[PDB]
Amino acid sequence: EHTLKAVRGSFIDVTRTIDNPEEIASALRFIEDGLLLIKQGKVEWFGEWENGKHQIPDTIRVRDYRGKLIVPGFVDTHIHYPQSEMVGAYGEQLLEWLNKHTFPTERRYEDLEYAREMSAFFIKQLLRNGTTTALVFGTVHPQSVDALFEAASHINMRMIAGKVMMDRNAPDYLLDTAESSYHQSKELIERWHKNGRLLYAITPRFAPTSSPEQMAMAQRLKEEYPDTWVHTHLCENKDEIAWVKSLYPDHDGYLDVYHQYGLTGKNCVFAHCVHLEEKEWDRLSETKSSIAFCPTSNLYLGSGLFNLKKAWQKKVKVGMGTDIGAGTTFNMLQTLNEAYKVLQLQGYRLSAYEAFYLATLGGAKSLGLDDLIGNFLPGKEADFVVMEPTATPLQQLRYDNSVSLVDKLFVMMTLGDDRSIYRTYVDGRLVYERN
Amino acid sequence: EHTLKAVRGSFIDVTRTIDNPEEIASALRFIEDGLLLIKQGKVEWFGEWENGKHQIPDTIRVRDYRGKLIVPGFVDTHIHYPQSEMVGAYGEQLLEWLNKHTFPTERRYEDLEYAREMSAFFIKQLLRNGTTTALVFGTVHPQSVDALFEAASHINMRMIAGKVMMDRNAPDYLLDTAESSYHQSKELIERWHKNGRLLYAITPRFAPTSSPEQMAMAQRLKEEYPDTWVHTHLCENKDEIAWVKSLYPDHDGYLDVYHQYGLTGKNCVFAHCVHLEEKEWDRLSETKSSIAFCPTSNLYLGSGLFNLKKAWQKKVKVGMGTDIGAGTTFNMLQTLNEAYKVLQLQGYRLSAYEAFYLATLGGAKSLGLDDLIGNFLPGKEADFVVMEPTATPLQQLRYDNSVSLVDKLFVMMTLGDDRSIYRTYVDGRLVYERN
Ligand SMILES: [Zn+2]
Ligand SMILES: [Zn+2]
Repeated sequence: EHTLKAVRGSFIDVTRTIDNPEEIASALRFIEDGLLLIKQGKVEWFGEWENGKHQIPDTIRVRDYRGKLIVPGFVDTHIHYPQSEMVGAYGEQLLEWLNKHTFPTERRYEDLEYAREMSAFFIKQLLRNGTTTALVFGTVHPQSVDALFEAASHINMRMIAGKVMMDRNAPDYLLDTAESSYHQSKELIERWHKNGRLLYAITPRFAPTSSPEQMAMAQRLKEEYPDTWVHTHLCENKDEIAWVKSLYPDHDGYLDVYHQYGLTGKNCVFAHCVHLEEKEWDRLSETKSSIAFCPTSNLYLGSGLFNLKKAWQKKVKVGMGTDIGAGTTFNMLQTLNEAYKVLQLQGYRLSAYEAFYLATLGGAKSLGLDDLIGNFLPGKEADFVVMEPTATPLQQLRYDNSVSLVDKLFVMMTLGDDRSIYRTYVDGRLVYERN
Repeated sequence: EHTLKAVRGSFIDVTRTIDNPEEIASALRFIEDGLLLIKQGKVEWFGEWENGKHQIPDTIRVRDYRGKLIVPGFVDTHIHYPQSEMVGAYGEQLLEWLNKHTFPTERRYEDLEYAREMSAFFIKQLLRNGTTTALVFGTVHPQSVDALFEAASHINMRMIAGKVMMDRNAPDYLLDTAESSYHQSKELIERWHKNGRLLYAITPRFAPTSSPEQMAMAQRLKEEYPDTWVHTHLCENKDEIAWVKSLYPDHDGYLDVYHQYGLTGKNCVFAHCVHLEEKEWDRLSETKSSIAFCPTSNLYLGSGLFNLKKAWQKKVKVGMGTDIGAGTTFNMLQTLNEAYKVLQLQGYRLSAYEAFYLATLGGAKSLGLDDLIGNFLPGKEADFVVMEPTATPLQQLRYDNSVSLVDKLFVMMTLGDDRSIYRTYVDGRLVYERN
């Protein structure tokens, strides 16, 4: 409420949002001997230790993380809460993956005791990997979303989540109705939206599993609550696209289904977007919609390769998602490593600065939270990660041989996993410690 | 005379080599309550605990690894010893990667104290990841191959290694001559080939960096020592293939340069093989040559996707390699994870049985050592790894949630790292235990 916290160490952040990756080098900030002052869970002062140490009264001990690297909390823009335990070994693609693996897994989260246990486990996985803000697919059952929101509220986490809307083309145990989906999402909105740092997303799974009536209910919810988020899947798989064209033949493609139902615009986030024509690229760019780039699940399911270069050209906001469930890791560093491989296959060179930006401030911007999180600017919420770049013998050996900042970022990205995460602070408090 | 060791736990191995990945299930033996008796570094007896417990003498206590999974030691068919510390810039490709990072890194190994230190480090990395047999690229300098062989012989490891032969198209500090290369490789063969379990490989880096004179010297070495190995790189990158076509215009492509110099045949291993014509597939298959599949470096360098399906159709032996240096991990589980993604991109489903097979007995077969290692058949050399498939909370959850054995192998493949390696035995001796 009024007590100060002081953290010294080496910091990396990006001081402003940009519009081309070539700009990132001029917005990146690295302070080897830096100092972060925290009050009321927000950044109070940040800069060089020699310019700010006078502000620390003799009554306070500084959290001394010298030798570590302190970065803003990672931002995961697409992840499924009720899918941590999922294993899909039989090399299925998207639709068979949904019927064989996704739905039976999410069925176990109808139990509220199981949902309660797994919500704590899910949040701990996030913190364990340095993710402090995520845009989260929930369940179809509203009480499991209640459990997830309660677990996140325990630590005053900034999280966007919502109930999945799906009333057709899925097993009976995982279906709602248009009317029930409207009313349950409305109850969750009134209970959790802008409850502390929590935020609600109107979350239809995708167009195949929602009737026109349910799509209208999602449109109605967005009109009644214009400051909520929208979150859905878009053009992940070609068979999915053909299925959509078969189910909505009178619309001008896949994205046009969401557009006609008023589900495009700012803070509307579309996961995957692997197979877009120009109609849809330009629509996303004019409506200022966001994309959740999920390279790992794209690879595992053989969906394809996301065109990050065309996203930069079209001025579309892109953030990174793990798509846990189909993806296998909660870790943002490994996600960026897989993105690097995906882009190398397209001849696109992903710089370390660009990867770091997409992991932090770029993801926050894609979620419309860049005024709240993403760097160490005074006034930002104090979500950050203390990383140990020497946490593994090979990682330490390659870090001991890196002198430049790009070398350090590249080593962190290519060799990093959960062991690289030494401590995680959320709302200015230590909420995870690797020990 | 000699004494026994008893190892109890859960075991899995493949009991014979196959030629179609569909037969692997028929040859996969899983013993849930099993006993492995070791004498003189070899499998004395293997089978069900109740069928063999009577053979355990009163003088020895059994090593009880119940709750773990015991597998044959992993076989790494292409790895570069003097490259563990290499940190590369982002986005650069094979030939520029070679000239900017690979050669200056390998230059530091002229110092023999540094070579000794890194030889110990390299062996430690192999052991802690469960690799008990590797086909290893050495240096151009004979002293570093001496250091590597000394480290491997200290623990009586079975390792194939050799001095790099390269006399052109590289900085002067990393070049030999045809005559010096022949004589240095002959001295290393005379000192180390069949010294204990050690084996020598005639190792020209690739055709671009070897003159016709040096290629003739390598041919001569292979003719004088027909039981040595041959190990080189082949059709990794399209620019590399075009370079080879310039430097040997009178040969019918890349593989034919090696073939005309009599360097194809049994125990000849060609790394990468990403861009093969159908001529070259048939030539590899008729000469019974082997391929080292390295998915991680293929993806980092934008090389392409190895066609494992055509390798099975053409009946060419394939093993897995890390290309440590360009690759970022010593770990075979992660290597198979990357292979799974590469094959998903090609529409090929890599089975858990197939991945496990290529990691153990299939790899030994590609190296021509399947009569000595690769499973728990009586008489085989006792190189094995005790694995902890539940080594992290997420691994434990996904392993519990798996019902079939292929699901458990898949969990290990997608989530496993060095933390999965609990114990490593080489030559019937415990040589690594996780701290
Ligand atoms: Zn998803
Ligand atoms: Zn190599």
